[PDB]
Amino acid sequence: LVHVASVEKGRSYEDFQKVYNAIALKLREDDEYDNYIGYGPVLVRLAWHISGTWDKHDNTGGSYGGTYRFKKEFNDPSNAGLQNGFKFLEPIHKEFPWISSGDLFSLGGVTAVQEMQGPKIPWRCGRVDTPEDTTPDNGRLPDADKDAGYVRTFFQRLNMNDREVVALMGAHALGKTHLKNSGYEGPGGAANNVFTNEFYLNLLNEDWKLEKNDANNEQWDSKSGYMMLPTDYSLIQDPKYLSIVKEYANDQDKFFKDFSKAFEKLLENGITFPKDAPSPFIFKTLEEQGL
Ligand code: HEM
Ligand SMILES: Cc1ccnc(N)c1
Repeated sequence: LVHVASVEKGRSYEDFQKVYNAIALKLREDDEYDNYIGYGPVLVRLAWHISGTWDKHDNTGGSYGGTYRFKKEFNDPSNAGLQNGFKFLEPIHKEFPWISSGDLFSLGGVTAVQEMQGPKIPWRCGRVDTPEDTTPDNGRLPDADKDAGYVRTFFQRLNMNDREVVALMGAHALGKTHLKNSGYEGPGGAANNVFTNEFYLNLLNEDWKLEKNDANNEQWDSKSGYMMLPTDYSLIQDPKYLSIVKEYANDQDKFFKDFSKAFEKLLENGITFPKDAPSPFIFKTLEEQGL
């Protein structure tokens, strides 16, 4: 199974910048969502979950086909809550019907990171919608109740190595866990709609207490009112992961650089880009455009 990127016919950088801008303007407008967090975090999570179904062994799943639009995937228990992100993107898709679903969902994540003052994330177009029978079965996204060995093995299916895993997990500074979605509750830190290295600082510097929450699941809770999943906490239990956590806690610029690379890789897994495809796009923020 090969998925070759195919640019939406007649479209170029400036067209995709317009889609970026529409997402970014709506992010600005819809500032009350989830008790004033806004939609940035859920859009990042959506971009990751539509990509994280990939299996490197047979090229099933991945962002290419836009299959989250089909009920089997939309209704995956692992995706509970992401319907909010999908609904946010609906008016964007109506305004720009020419964009593919996978391009829209992945671009939502890029837009969110940049508009939350994160690093620039280069982004490539050309994902092509595939039919309902190409939708991956549920169960390919990761469990949260597990240890470092589970995390390492899981992410190897996505061709991610230790540095990429630790960098990607820094997105857990964003947003919050919701008991009704996942059986976990609380934020990872204070600045949960601005992209920073706070996840790593909090892992290292907070006083964490293992507790069983109201859904009967174990999570690590700090005196400051933050939480970590068991899979998050595993990053300071495993010696190799811990070394990288320290690096990113000490150097936000390095975290930004590594996150940008890993997130682009995640969003592009499974896609073959022809050697004459456009170079990756770097979208201007609204601020950079005076909008
Ligand atoms: C071992 C891997 C991971 C596990 C087990 C995991 C698990 C979870 C869980 C249980 C939630 C809470 C969902 C809810 O209750 O609404 C969550 C939220 C989130 N996840 Fe992860 N995650 C993983 C990796 C990632 C990665 C790689 C990214 C992106 C780079 C990511 C981005 C996010 C974001 C931004 C949220 C907040 C969403 C919101 O506020 O609505 N996660 N994750
Ligand atoms: C919001 C969030 C998600 C996952 N892990 C955390 N520590 C925080």
